Amino acid sequence: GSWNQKLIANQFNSAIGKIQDSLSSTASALGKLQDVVNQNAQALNTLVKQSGLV
Repeated sequence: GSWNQKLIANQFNSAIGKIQDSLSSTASALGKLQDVVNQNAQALNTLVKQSGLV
């Protein structure tokens, strides 16, 4: 078998690992962002409860 081909199969794992790591960081970042929306939405709701139609 070609030496390059042999390297490529091993290589495929490296790319996948880097991709997952890259994606992995972003997911956490997105999760943090979701919390930030919750606080803003929650604050308005809390205000509405104190004084609002419903």
